Amino acid sequence: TRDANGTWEMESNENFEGWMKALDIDFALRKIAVRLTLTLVIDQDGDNFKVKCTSTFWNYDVDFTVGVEFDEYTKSLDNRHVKALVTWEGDVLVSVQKGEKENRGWKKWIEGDKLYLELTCGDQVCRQVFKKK
Ligand SMILES: *C/C=C/c1ccc2c(c1)C(C)(C)c1cc(N(CC)CC)ccc1-2
Repeated sequence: TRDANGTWEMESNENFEGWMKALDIDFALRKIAVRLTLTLVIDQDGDNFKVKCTSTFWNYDVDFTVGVEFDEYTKSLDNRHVKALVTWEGDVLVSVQKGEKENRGWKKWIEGDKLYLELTCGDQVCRQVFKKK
């Protein structure tokens, strides 16, 4: 339940639009984002993670070390400066992004070959499920 390595293909994605709207993403761009196939590629070695989300028009790449706060600029998303921190809460991988938005971050539950991802911003939660390819 703690190994997130691999290429992860989307199976479900609920309230993607509400989460993007909470981040203030342009309405026009949200309507395209909702159509795009998203692939999550994770390289995990000890505390070190390299995460890459890919689609036809936008990528989102982040590298981090568990337990080490990092300055982050969401240049390809909402373009904000946040102080990010990723930690283990049991077998749940938890990101908090401190900044303008409240309740901002994500949580990842790895259950064998399924990855459950909950992205939060403000009062919005988007729930995604991926399957390991
Ligand atoms: C463990 C997963 C964390 C994480 C961080 C950022 C993003 C994601 C996952 C994705 C794959 C859900 C994602 C998608 C997008 N785009 C839509 C607006 C497509 C590139 C941005 C950021 C993240």
